[PDB]
Amino acid sequence: STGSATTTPIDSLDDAYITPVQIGTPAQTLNLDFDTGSSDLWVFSSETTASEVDGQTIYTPSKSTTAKLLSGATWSISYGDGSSSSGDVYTDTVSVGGLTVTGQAVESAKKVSSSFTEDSTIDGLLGLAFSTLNTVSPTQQKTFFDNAKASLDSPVFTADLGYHAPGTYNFGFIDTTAYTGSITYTAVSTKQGFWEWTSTGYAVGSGTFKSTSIDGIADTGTTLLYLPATVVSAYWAQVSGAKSSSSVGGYVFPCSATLPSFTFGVGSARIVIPGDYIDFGPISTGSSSCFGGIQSSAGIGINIFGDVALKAAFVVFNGATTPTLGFASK
Repeated sequence: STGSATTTPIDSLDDAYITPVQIGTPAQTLNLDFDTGSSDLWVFSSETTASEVDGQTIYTPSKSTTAKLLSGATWSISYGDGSSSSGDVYTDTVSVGGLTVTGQAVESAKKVSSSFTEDSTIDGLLGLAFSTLNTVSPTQQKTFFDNAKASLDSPVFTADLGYHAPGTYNFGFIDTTAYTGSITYTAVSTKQGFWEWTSTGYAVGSGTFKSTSIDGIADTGTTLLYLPATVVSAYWAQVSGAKSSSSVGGYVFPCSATLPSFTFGVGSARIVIPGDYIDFGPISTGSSSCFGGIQSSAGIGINIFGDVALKAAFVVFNGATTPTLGFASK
């Protein structure tokens, strides 16, 4: 089997992307944030504290003939950005782009933090990291991909995120028309539960590529590119007027600037992020100062190849017995 679904930016900055997901019988369609950096499929629901719901579409398990309550099970997650959510657990039929998993754990939120409430466009998350990170207790549950894997034509999914435009998540096949050149594959460590890999280096604009190992995670659920302070300083030093602002929370630059590209290595291959992808707009409405899309990972504890990096590539998440990642230009 296969599936194919369009993913759409939530706003004009590509802050996140939402993908329609069918849950239950009859289908209830919710728009979920596909997150390769976490492993819980959780939704706003009829159980979510009413005051914490503000415009989201909710899952109502009592209206689904296929919903089952997982007796006594609970879940609770905290994300790197400080957001959180928690609740109880159902299993139900879940379909993405024509691909159906029966008995998928659908984690129903009783509580969500303010950042989720405040974002009316995101009805929940669909985790695509390794199931070892799933937070269900007492017994951890499997991700949508882990459940679908054995049925897929090939044990893979691909992320093809757009810049200021829709893109595509495919399950079970590689669309050979969706990228230019060849896909370069690279090793993955699953030891921390992430799609963790080692980039072979970077370049800033037209500068000569520096060969150096950069360990990080491929994370569709993180907006920006977070890299070591050395690398990030080298990038912003090439932007007139750029500086790190502790009050703003990162590197800012004059909105009138022409940003250089940023290149990262995948083996001997190279992915070039155009300068425009690194512009995240005025720091506040009407400001001439803009927020940068490449920021330091110091204090995160891990480097994160988030949407800024991933949307410059066609990315293969290969869930074979020994997982790998593939990257192609597009």
